[PDB]
Amino acid sequence: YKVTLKTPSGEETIECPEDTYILDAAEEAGLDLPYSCRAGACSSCAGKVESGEVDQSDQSFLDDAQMGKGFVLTCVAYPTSDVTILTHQEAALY
Amino acid sequence: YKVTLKTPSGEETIECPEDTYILDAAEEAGLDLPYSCRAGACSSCAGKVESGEVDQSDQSFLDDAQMGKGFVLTCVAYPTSDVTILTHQEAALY
Ligand code: FES
Ligand code: FES
Repeated sequence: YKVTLKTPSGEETIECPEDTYILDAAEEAGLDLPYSCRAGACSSCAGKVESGEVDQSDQSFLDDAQMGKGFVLTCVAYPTSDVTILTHQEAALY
Repeated sequence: YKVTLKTPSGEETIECPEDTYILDAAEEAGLDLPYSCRAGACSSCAGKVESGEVDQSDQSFLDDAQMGKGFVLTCVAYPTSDVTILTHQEAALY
């Protein structure tokens, strides 16, 4: 799928298979998106989904309210469609 | 030295030896601060020094203007005094 990342330094477009995490695809495309635990247990890789859908079932930090609002932990999220994500949204959680 | 980190989720205080990078000390203290390259070549770990001094000689992403304004790449920065850093300042560079 095509993933459109709206990052502080600009928009980036990458290709990410349905069985690859968004963060992993971004790294393979030469981007340096933020992370820490890479295990769905913090909010360092948090973004916000603006279009499309993700599957982030292994995450455990976000509550249902936050996911409901579009928050995504990019280290454990697969795209299930083309997706637009606003990156660097950890602060928006607090 | 004592490092005061002003993070989205609150203030944290950690101890960081003069020969340990701020990010490494933070991780040892159980914090999950953002990073990517861990090599001073991106801005994912960027913060802003509000008090004290750091040595970040191995960094290579920030220009002298940015460092002049207090920006720090925490993955390759040593404290040379007690330091207060505002974390998650990558967006402030762009
Ligand atoms: S890096 Fe910790 S949840 Fe993604
Ligand atoms: S993580 Fe890339 S400069 Fe620190």
